[PDB]
Amino acid sequence: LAKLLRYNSTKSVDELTSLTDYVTRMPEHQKNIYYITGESLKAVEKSPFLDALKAKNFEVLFLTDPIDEYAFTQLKEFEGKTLVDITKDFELEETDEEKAEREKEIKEYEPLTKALKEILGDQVEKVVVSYKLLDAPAAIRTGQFGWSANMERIMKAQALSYMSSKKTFEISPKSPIIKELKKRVDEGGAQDKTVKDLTKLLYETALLTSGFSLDEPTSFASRINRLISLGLN
Amino acid sequence: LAKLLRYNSTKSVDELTSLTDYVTRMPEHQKNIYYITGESLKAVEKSPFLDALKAKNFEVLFLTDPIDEYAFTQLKEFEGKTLVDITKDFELEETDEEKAEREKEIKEYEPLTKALKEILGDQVEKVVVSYKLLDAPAAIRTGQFGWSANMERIMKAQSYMSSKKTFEISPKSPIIKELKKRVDEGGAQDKTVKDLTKLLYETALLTSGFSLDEPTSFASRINRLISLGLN
Repeated sequence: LAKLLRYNSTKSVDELTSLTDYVTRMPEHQKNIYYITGESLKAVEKSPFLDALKAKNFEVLFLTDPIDEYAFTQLKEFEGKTLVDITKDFELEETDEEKAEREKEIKEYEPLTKALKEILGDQVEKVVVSYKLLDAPAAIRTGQFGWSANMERIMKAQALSYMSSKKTFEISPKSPIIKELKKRVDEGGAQDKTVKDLTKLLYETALLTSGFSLDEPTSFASRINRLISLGLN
Repeated sequence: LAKLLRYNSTKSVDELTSLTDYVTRMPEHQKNIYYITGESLKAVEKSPFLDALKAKNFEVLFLTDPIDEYAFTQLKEFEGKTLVDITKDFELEETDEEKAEREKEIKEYEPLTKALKEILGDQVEKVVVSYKLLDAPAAIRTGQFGWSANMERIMKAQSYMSSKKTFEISPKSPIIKELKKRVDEGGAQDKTVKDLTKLLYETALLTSGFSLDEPTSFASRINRLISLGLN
């Protein structure tokens, strides 16, 4: 059942592997089994959620078939807890030193997160600075109660109504785009029009990057065209 | 999450009700929250799985939308466990009274259940006599930990290893009672037996939301039967 042998992984592309094989390759200090859910191999392969995991030498399983997606949610553990990393996880508290050094950096960034919460409005449950996010300015994490992008995808054809999920807008503090927005926001930029349009544009990019799709793409498109037209005089 | 108010039920047709409403209507001796999934309200309304629950004064929620079905399987509990009864459930420890009266009967049906397993072959994981089934000769129960019949349908539209289906027979049906006689009279591979159980199993499939393997086999089986009423 769990020796099924039917998934690719960050530590095993081309050749298939089972869950029970994954567990042997786990380093001693890996507490969890990490996987990702998506439509296709090509989609998840380049997800910005992997980068934080790869940096810690942790393996991530690839589940393209929705049957596998449910299976893990009913099981929940093997010896360590299985979990989607599209949803909210806490990586092995990479040293207690950082967990203090962060609270400092997180503090001066809530004015930004506050402003972004206003600009984004109801479309997200939270706006948060995330350190699980590298090589990307922003991404969107499903809440620990909700819909993986892949699930939302399959249920969308058979619904819209009965709501959706509380999505969380993560921003990476090591990204130049976010670093600039903190400057503009900390210098009375919160309600400038160029800022607002771009964070909105930024947010929609995070959606596509994170597997979701846009509501009314024309609004987004016109945001794009506006921006590529800035360089035209 | 659970107060949404978006379901009909055996104790509430016409008017919509929430999970928290259900939980207050439960008698003190109900341990579980019972619901059922199906294509449409009209379809599930007459499911043969409901009869056993109503006879025990248990309310059953109606989940026709797969979104709602997904939610309950992710929720998994409220205080008592939510559960599909299309899948395999264990009825609230019926009583120490029955746990003996049945064990006798299951034995006297071991010739049939064994025989029926042979005619059906790999299509089912088990064949078992069931008392959760009244006013029907046979039905097909998805195994637990798995995908409800309705769910499998939606994901195919959007080897295969589907699910472990179980073929339940009611020892309380005349049709089943006859098969016990014939099988206890050297009937296991009698031809009338084989055709009838297969006829039942395919019906059990359709009644339970699944679709047929080789619909022609069923059809000619059907007409074969209706052609007996002219000779």
